[PDB]
Amino acid sequence: LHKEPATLIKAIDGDTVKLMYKGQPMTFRLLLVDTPEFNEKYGPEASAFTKKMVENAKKIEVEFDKGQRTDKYGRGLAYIYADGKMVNEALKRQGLAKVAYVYKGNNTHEQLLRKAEAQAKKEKLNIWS
Ligand SMILES: Cc1cn([C@H]2C[C@@H](OP(=O)(O)O)[C@H](COP(=O)(O)O)O2)c(=O)[nH]c1=O
Ligand SMILES: [Ca+2]
Repeated sequence: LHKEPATLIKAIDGDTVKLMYKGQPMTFRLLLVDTPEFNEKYGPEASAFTKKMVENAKKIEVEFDKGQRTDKYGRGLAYIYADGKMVNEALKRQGLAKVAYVYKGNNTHEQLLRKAEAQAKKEKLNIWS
């Protein structure tokens, strides 16, 4: 697994972000993550979290896993890093996402993100409160 560069076009919600990738606008869905919808409990906190993290980054990198790169809606499937920090993980860590949509072949960071989740779940952060 390697990082590829991209530039923010637009924050969307807690687990989607519109990015410029290899010259094309592409909506990315975050691997292994499920944030609440913007109108559920902690949805706006999730959107705000991802938004701030992508908006402040000097460098946004896209990292595909070893499986499918595009979902059935045409969304890129990737781990996204904001100045070297993984948005996917930080959401788990902050208690603003649950680990979800784990398909074998696209799961390199499962343990890591479940670790973050475990610690968020320990502290009773946000959705675990
Ligand atoms: C995260 C992820 C989502 N998806 C698809 C499955 C969709 O299920 P449905 O067929 O039930 O819509 C899901 C919805 O994600 P959202 O959480 O963005 O709504 O997006 C994948 O196919 N692979 C993935 O890795
Ligand atoms: Ca969601």
